[PDB]
Amino acid sequence: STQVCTGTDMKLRLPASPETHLDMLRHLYQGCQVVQGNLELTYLPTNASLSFLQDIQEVQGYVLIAHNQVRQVPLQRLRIVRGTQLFEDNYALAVLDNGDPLPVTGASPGGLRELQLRSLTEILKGGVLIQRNPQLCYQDTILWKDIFHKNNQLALTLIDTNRSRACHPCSPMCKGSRCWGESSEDCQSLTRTVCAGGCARCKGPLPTDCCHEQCAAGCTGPKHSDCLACLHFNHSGICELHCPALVTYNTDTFESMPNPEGRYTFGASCVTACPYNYLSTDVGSCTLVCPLHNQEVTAEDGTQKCEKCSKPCARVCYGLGMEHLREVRAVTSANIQEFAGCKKIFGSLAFLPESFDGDPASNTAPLQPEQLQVFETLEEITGYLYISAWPDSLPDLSVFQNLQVIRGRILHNGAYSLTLQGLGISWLGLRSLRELGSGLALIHHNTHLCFVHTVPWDQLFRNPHQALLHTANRPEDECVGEGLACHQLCAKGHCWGPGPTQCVND
Ligand SMILES: *[C@@H]1O[C@H](CO)[C@@H](O[C@@H]2O[C@H](CO)[C@@H](O)[C@H](O)[C@H]2NC(C)=O)[C@H](O)[C@H]1NC(C)=O
Ligand SMILES: *[C@@H]1O[C@H](CO)[C@@H](O)[C@H](O)[C@H]1NC(C)=O
Ligand SMILES: *[C@@H]1O[C@H](CO)[C@@H](O)[C@H](O)[C@H]1NC(C)=O
Repeated sequence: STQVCTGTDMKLRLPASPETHLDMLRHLYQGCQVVQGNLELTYLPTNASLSFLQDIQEVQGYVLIAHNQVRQVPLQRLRIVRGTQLFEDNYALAVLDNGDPLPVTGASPGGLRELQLRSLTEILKGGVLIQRNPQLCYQDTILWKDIFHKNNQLALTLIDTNRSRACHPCSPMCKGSRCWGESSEDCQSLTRTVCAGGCARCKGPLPTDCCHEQCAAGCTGPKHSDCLACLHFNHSGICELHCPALVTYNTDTFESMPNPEGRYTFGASCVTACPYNYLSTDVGSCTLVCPLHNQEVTAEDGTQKCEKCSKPCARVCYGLGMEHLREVRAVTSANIQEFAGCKKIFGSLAFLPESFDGDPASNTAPLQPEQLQVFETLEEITGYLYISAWPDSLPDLSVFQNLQVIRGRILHNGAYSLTLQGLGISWLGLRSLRELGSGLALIHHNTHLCFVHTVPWDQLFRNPHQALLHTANRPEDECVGEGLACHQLCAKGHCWGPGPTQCVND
């Protein structure tokens, strides 16, 4: 079971499916406490209920809140933003264009009114960017320097105050007129700028109130167990600079010996075993991508480790986002052949309009339906599969009929492992697909698409945060109306298409 979830990576990109965007976020963050990656709350309408964000305590990446009409984003328990990643490379926190502009009295103007990040006492790396927020107050009465960590090398700020309404003053309870909102419970609590000795964080003014060095954001007691957050690692209750290595060395021989107290690194914590879908490494870490020349090794049970493949190392098929294809945003005639005979692909596959439109300027001839037969041997994709264009002549995605797993170690917009949109396909035909390691599935605006409801999607997912988002595909009544359905021989009514070849799970 998990208290950890993953953020997204969409930046300011428009959600392709406004009708399911919120449902995605909800699935993504509900019950979540620690957000690996980034917390991006964008393009939300004024009627958006965001209560599912109430348990978020820390965000490993950055926090983006932009282009929303909603009036409040309940992040009252967000204690720390590590900023392992930054918006525009500088900000750990970015609040942009949240308000309609850039029968009045009736409808209360849309837009964020107050931040209310009353628990946010720590930004390890990165700055604060707040711009064009018409109904926003108090952002200027906050002592950001206190929030920024001492070692924060990017304690930069860019706060806009041009408001479009008048602000009521902070509650009388707030000491130096510093608050996140009008409430008496929004007084900014300082934990750095008001400390004794020279300690980074503290509970009060007294030298005894100082927090343990390994703490971050704050503390209740003076012990390294009274931290509100761990600056580096939570080791089963105590914050430490590093975890216990997996091996102990011999004093004279210096020969490895397993360590009963050994733990891998996963986010800001020391764990005994890496969680599902992650890779265990030589260096005792939990990662989605292996070391220099080290490569994946699938054990029977599924636990894929990373072994030394420094010197003797068999070549593999890298996909989009990896190695030379790291910046390529689509499969084209210029790279299609690189996948010939690839059983497994380390990276992702994405097909866009241009893929089949071809780019005459680069003399990259359009991709041909027959060229797609290159993936017929493909059984695994460690990344994601994105398809926003497909040849009308082809009725399904049978070229991927032997695709068994899509780990989703890398997600589109950091959220979706499988995306099918604007296509002309009549059915999926992904007959061998038995798993989506992580990420959500998005299938929408596929007019002639049936056999979506016939797929046992729940069987493919592996964690509580996954689900299928779908809308605007061929109506189920029309499919059934045309008499379409799983072949009589399909055991439990489950199939990926029309024929007998499309049935599922016995
Ligand atoms: C470090 O991790 C431990 C878990 O090992 C956290 O302790 C949990 O705290 C919550 C709320 O205080 C309790 O509901 C759990 O029962 C605790 N689990 C255990 C076994 O201790 C601890 O809060 C974490 N410390 C920090 C600062 O992140
Ligand atoms: C939110 O706005 C959309 C705009 O299309 C509307 O369809 C929907 O009913 C609204 N939801 C609520 C909570 O009223
Ligand atoms: C605030 O308003 C002033 C005057 O209207 C304008 O010059 C300035 O660019 C605005 N700040 C921002 C960055 O929105």
